[PDB]
Amino acid sequence: LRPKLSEEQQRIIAILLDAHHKTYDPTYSDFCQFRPPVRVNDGGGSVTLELSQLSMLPHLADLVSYSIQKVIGFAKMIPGFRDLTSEDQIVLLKSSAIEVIMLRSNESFTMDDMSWTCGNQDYKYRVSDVTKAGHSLELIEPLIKFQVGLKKLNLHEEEHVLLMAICIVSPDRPGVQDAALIEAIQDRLSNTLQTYIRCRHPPPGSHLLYAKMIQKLADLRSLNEEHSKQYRCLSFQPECSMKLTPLVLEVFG
Ligand SMILES: C[C@H](CC#CC(C)(C)O)[C@H]1CCC2/C(=C/C=C3C[C@@H](O)C[C@H](O)C3)CCC[C@@]21C
Repeated sequence: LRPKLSEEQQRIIAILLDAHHKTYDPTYSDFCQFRPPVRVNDGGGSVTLELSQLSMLPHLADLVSYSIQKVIGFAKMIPGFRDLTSEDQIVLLKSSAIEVIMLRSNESFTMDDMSWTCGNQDYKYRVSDVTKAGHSLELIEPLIKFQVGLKKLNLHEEEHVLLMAICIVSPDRPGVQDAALIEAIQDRLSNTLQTYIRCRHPPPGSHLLYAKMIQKLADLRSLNEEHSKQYRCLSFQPECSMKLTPLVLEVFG
C-alpha cells in the first residue's frame, strides 16, 4: 500500500525545507569572513609538519563553528524540538553536531574531483586540506567514501532535510533524559520520510532507499567516534585552542 501524505506530514516537510533554505546559503557568501585558508607545502603528508603548522585549522575551525551555529538554527525549527527540555536540546545538538555537518556538506561535495567546492578555488577543500588541519586518513578516507555513497542515492531535498532532522532527534544519544519523547518526535519524522519515499520517489530504487538512508545514519556514528578520537589528539598540541573557537571548544571538548 502507498498511503498519501497527511496534511500534517506535508506541513512538516514544508517547515523543514524552509528551515534549511534559511540556514544553508548555497552561494557560500559568508566564507570570506572566516580566517583565511593557508596551504603550506606538504606533499609528503608529514604528520610532524602538519601538527607543527596546522595551517588550515583556523579556516576549517571557523567554517565548522559557523556551521554549528546554522545547525542550531535548523534544529530549533524541527517540529517538536522546542517541546524538549533545554537540557535534552543541548545534549542532542552537541552529540549530533559533527554528523549533521558531514551530512549537510554533501550539498557542496562534487564527484567531479572528489572535493567540497564552495565557490572560488580558495574555498575548494580536498583530502590534503583536511590533513593540514590535523586529521589523518583514518577519518578522511571513510569520510570521502561516505560522501560518494550519499551522493549516489540522489536524494530529493525533502529526503535530505528529513534525514538531518532524524539524525538530530535521536533517542540513543548518551545523556538524554526523556528518551520516550525524543523517540516519539523521531518516529513522526521517520514515518513522514518513509511515506514520502513510497509516495513521491519514482523507480528504480523506489523501495530499499529508506533502508539505505538508515544505514548512512549508522555510518555517521562511526565517523563521529573517529573524529572524537582525533580531536582529542589535536587538543594535545600546544596553542591549538587559539586556532579553534569557543563554540568548537565546548561542543567537542
Ligand atoms: C573532519 C572535518 C570536521 C572538523 C573539525 C575539527 C577541525 C573541529 O576537528 C570535515 C567534516 C566535513 C567537512 C567539510 C565540510 C564543508 C562544508 C561547506 C558547506 O557545504 C557548509 C557545511 O556546513 C560545511 C569539508 C572540509 C573538511 C570537513 C570540515
